[PDB]
Amino acid sequence: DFWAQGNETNAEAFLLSIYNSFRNATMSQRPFLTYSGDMRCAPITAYSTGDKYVAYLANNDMGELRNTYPDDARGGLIMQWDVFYTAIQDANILLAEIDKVPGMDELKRSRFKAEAIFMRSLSYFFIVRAFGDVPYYTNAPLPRTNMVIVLQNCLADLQPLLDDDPGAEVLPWSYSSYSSKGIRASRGSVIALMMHINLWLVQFDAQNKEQYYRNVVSLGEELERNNGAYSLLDINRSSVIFAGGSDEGLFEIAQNINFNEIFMMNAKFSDNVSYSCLNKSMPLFCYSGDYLMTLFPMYEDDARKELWFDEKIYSTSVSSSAPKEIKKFWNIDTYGNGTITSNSGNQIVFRYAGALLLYAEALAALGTNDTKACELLNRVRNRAHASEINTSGSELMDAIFWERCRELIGEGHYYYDLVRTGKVYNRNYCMNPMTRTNFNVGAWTWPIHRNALKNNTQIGLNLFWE
Ligand SMILES: [Cl-]
Repeated sequence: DFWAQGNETNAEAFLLSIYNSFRNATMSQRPFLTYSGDMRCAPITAYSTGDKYVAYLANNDMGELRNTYPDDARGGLIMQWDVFYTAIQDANILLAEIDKVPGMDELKRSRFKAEAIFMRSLSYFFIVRAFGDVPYYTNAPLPRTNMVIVLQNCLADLQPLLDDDPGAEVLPWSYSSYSSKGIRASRGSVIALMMHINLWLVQFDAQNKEQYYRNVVSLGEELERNNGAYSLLDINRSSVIFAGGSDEGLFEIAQNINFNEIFMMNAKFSDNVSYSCLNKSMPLFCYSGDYLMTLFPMYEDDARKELWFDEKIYSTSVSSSAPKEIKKFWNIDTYGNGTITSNSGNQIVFRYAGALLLYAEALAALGTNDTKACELLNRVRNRAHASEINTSGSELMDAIFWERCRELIGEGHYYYDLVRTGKVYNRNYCMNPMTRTNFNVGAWTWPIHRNALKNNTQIGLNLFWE
């Protein structure tokens, strides 16, 4: 009925409910993205020890996180994949039913299908990164499917979106409407996701890593056919990047304060690392000054130092009396009854600087063109007014890893980059590492909440936490 007697407008509303569910899973009903991607194994300390989840995340004490916060948005909810599966199941429905909509525009029909496939793939990717093996279905009780299979099947679903649409008509490179720009899947969204999926396959299906890296290079070459749709904004216009809808964004989760589409405060990295614009005496947490002295060396130029951090960047104080904040994302606004957020912007899931660094990373790992890898890296270095890098081999691979840590701080990549590179168990790259043995038995995953077992009797838990 909804479909067979529907129309483009109702099909689009249904598609937008898929985006809504993904937003709920990541930002609006759970602080999933920032807990799982920024905070976990990060060298961070709470200003108030009563905020126990900060240390638990820092220390990978995920079992104590689940005992202290069993059901709520500081732990247990994040351990539930239910909201991502709402997105997945609605994508499955749209794909099964949309051909029934009488006489709608066929370009729009093809676009909505492409967007639904993208969002399904993005949801599966996000839950694989958090949970490991996950139940896999595309039919509108199943066991957990091998994460390598899930990732490979996602890649297979996404590839045709590029190959069948050589003109970027069904998914354009970018949208000119503010109602779509950054927040509806584009060709660039698809490319970035595929690069991430390949790089996860490098870690977890390593026997085929040469092919996955080659895939990322291929994807980079395609990204660079965007003909000026994407660009790196000036570093002094950083707030324009993080507001959302900029020419640097590749995929973003929409926030719209005026329309009551508001992320949880605790879900927004910015709101956890700011105080002066929020009428608070200190933020939720801060980064080690030693870490930031490593990350942003004091004797080398880098405009991110001045523009993204306050003057206490290197402070080793974790004192209430001497707080420090990160100002990278500031786009301050108020809503409801006087509630202030430091970041009214979209959450930037993938952006062009990140994708250029992934392209560089893959090239450097293949060892086939270190000069081009440097060129890519240096586009990001030059935008930050940091020194150009001219190196090769292991030094180049390290440079690109550390550059992603500098460039993407607070955007939900830190922990996940550590996992997919194996650096999460290496003290040379992570201040709060886990052990390699613990990694090998699944200590990089989140616990799976018992609610997942009610919903599906064929599900085994993540046993490191059991
Ligand atoms: Cl990225």
